[PDB]
Amino acid sequence: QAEVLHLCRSLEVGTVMTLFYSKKSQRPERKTFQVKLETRQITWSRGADKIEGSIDIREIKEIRPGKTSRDFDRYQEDPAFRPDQSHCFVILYGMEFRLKTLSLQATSEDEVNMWIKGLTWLMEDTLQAATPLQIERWLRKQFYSVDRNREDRISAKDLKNMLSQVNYRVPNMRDITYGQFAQLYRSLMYSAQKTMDLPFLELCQVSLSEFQQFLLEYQGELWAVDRLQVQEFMLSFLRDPLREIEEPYFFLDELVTFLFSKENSVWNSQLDAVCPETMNNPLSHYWISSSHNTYLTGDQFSSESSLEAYARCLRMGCRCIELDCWDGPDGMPVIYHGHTLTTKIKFSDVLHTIKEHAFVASEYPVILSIEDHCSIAQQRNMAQHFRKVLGDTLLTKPVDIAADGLPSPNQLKRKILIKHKKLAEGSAYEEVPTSVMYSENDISNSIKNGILYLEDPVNHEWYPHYFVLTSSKIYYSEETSLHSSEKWFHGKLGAGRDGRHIAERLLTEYCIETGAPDGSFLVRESETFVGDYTLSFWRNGKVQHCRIHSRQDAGTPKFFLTDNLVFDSLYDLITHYQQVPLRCNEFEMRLSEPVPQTNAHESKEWYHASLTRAQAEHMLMRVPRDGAFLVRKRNEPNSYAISFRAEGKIKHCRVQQEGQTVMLGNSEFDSLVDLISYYEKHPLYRKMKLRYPINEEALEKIGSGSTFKCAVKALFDYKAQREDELTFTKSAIIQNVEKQDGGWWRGDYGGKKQLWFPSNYVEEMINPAILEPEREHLDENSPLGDLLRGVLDVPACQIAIRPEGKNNRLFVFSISMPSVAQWSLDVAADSQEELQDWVKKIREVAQTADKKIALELSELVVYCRPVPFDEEKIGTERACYRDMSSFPETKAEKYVNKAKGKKFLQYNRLQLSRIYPKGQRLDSSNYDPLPMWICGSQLVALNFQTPDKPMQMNQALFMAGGHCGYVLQPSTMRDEAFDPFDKSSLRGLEPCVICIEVLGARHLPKNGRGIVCPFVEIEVAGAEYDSTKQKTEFVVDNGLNPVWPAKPFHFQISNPEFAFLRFVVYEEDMFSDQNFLAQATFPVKGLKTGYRAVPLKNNYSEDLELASLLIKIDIFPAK
Ligand SMILES: O=P(O)(O)O[C@@H]1[C@H](O)[C@H](O)[C@@H](OP(=O)(O)O)[C@H](OP(=O)(O)O)[C@H]1O
Ligand SMILES: [Ca+2]
Ligand SMILES: [Ca+2]
Repeated sequence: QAEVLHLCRSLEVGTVMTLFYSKKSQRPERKTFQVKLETRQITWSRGADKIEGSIDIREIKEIRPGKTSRDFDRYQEDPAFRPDQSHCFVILYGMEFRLKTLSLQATSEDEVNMWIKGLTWLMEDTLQAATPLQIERWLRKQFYSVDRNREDRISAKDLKNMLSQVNYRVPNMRDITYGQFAQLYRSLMYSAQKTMDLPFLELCQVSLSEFQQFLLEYQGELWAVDRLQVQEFMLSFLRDPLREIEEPYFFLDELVTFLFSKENSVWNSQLDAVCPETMNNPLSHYWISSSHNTYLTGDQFSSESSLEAYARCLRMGCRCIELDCWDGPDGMPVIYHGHTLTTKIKFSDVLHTIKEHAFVASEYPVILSIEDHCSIAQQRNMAQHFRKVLGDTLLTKPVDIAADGLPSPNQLKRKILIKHKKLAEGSAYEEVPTSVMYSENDISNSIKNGILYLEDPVNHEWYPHYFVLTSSKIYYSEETSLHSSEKWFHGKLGAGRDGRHIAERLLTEYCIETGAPDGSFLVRESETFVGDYTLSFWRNGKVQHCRIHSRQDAGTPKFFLTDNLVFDSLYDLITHYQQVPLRCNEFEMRLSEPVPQTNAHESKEWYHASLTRAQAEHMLMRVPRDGAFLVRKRNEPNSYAISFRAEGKIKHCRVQQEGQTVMLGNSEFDSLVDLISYYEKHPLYRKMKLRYPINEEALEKIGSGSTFKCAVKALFDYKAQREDELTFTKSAIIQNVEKQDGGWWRGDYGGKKQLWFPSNYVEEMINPAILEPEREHLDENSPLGDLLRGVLDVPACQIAIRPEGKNNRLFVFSISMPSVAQWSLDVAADSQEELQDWVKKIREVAQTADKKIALELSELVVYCRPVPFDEEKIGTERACYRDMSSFPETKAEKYVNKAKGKKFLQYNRLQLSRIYPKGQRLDSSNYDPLPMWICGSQLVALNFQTPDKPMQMNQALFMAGGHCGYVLQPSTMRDEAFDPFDKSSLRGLEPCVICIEVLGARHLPKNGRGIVCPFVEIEVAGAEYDSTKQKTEFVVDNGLNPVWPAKPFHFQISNPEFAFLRFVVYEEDMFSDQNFLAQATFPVKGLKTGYRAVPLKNNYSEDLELASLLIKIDIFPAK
């Protein structure tokens, strides 16, 4: 305890260490680091002072000693950066699958040791800190993020902006210190929610006998019949040692804050411990947390394989992980997804990662699913490395030779098992006996896979697409992954008094609307003295003007106010008079705030001062890509619209300007220019960013880039003026046209070949390949899955290499189709060798019109022996509990339906089944695990890197047991009558009736710049007969503390042993779409009753800071 207070006190002082950026362009550099205790952040002051970096300690997942990091690996042979493991350590932090890393280089080995032990305690105390203290640190984090920390007092509009950044919009405007800021927060959170229906509930206070009456009458906490128990419960909440030495008391607002806190969670934390009693059934009786292609960080085709993903999965409590082993460059296999562009990591590194992390989250057994493409020698090296590195951790022999069933999880604690094909006794080949020429159309069975490039027909940039060639088709995806600068210089505003009036308007509106100081100013070009300038500044509610003289005399420039000092640049003049007063119109004034320009949009490619809705729509409908956009002024003042194309249709939204800001819905920006720049970087509508500014120039040049056998149409007659020129008549189609800049193209017409003609005497015929493909009847299950954009029928295509490339791409081929004149796609590869490979294989596809296993590795396979699935062995003496079978999603669906589900249940009570996603989910999306689980499948393998609903259900299921990774399947479903498609199979199992009312929410996260308009979807997920969804209405412009109207919900669950209660918070955005904000999913068996908090998670299932709902939940039958 004293050691902890000593430790924390030392790091708030600090330490200096070198930083290895997770960015390549950057070169390592040093800074000082410290732990602001009042907020629990790791801040790194750049140099002993200014604060330039920060990490929230609550996001730290691992503090790892050594140089084990990607950053470190980027400089491991550079001798300038070959540090020492003793001097290096790594913080892994974040709330997504791919954790962020802080890779640091210290000097002492007790320096690193204190930090590591400091953060370890800090991490644990921050995470379990009582909620009033977490709120208190959040309030400080918001505070130390504006002008406060300096003046120690923030403005009143700083508050408006900070509140909007935390999802709260005050109706209209209404300096403050932290104590007053925290007072305002607590008062706002309570006032905004005093309307919630709370029968139990002018800052009154609730006492001990009152809180005890609550816990008992409403919360069903029977322990609270002991008063001293509640006493501590209330003191475990407040955590103020003052006010403690008297009877505990809550204020009303502290009671409401309690109702929202993790201390009031709907989730019974008693189910967070392992129940060792439930860990004694055969392995086949457990749901086992399982990962598919564990090495991958992203999609299945081109993402990075990472050691870090193994560590993340095992630390999320995953127990069955997957290794895809291929022959490596040095006799040691590599791991990556075969036949793709995913990066390769080394088998040896993976094993050490697995060793280091397999039992941090759980003592329970780990299963390595080994997809093996290695030669016999590399299989031997694997077998040798498994045995050496894992030692007694590896399972090498059965637990019970006379058993008739798999061993229990308890019997396999701290064991790692190998799942791998096994030789028949005395054979050199697996007894493999399944004959299936139903070759799945996926990237495994394709002819060639790769990334190739396609010119965008609108901006003429090359973009990468995934290409897949099969034996008859090419599938391609959607695209993959001086003074004039100064704010105070406004240039020429007008040519006469119009410019003076514009300057007076700009300066006046700025000063009035912002309460700007005297001396606020702008500079413009002089309307009266050419080459000179005019300074305008605010003084006594009036605008003052003075001439700034300019002289190019004797070579160098000379700027000066009349009768005043001479300066070399306009910047120097202004910078000087912002520090000491000028004299102007007999007045003394120091320049202060620069007046910003407000109409920078007026010269942008996308801006149209005069344009109707109908004209904008006609313009954008000429553009065959989504993200075509323009901004138009509207007929009413201070009003604009964005017009943009999405899903082949045109949409519009109004942008209103209110003073020095602009608004789009509730999203506030500084200017139209800043607004558009924001939505070029972030999506505006669904996943659509603003990409192409549409004006006359852009429209003219659309689809103009073809090269292969191009035709053009003569617009006029042309008589050859030289012997190398073509002669032709109006409307003539000139063929095979070679296009070049400089005004002259080359083509065939009238018998003459490749003669020159004027470029602007023709229009280029349309290349239909530039148009969007019809995507409505496109194959849902191509090798590309949901990423598919287009299909080409190879026998109807022709291919030709362009030897000179095009558009700064050296390696280009052209696909055409003889029966569709002028249809052509130009396609670039990254290398001449890649180009040659694609061309030869495509052309070959067109001209068509029609495993040994090392004993040393085999010996390590004790259980989890893969055999072809034999439905007829189910229930007979021929079923071997050591044999297992794997099921690709689509095959598994054939067994988890009404017809075969009960027999799949029978199989799974004795033997393991592994389910994994279909090959076509190249995007690493996940299938629904519940229909697999409810038929007793144990190894339901999901892409852990993907933040979708299947992974949210996975982490929810394994919440029972605290993510130990094994959950005992309930006895009712290991009954032989249990049928997931027949609730009559359950017999008289008591059902469960849930009544819920969503009362309010706090600290909801944002989805962009606006303020969310949230609604809550409540779901029960189990068998089909139990599954249903309900939702609340959305509330307007509030994520910080919304409350919802009355809408009582009822759910009835016939099988509460396989049932999940799921809460999803959505926002209704301005386009009437519904966007995920947060979620919490629970097994129904762990639900408490009463007025309960619902602590909210992100889509990766990480705890959000403070975010929660308050519900009223009643469960029947009564406990
Ligand atoms: O890596 P991909 O492309 O997703 O390929 C499938 C997937 O990874 C499965 O997890 C794997 O299951 P099993 O090892 O459990 O069988 C299967 O192996 P298989 O070809 O040996 O059946 C692979 O085909
Ligand atoms: Ca695999
Ligand atoms: Ca990791």
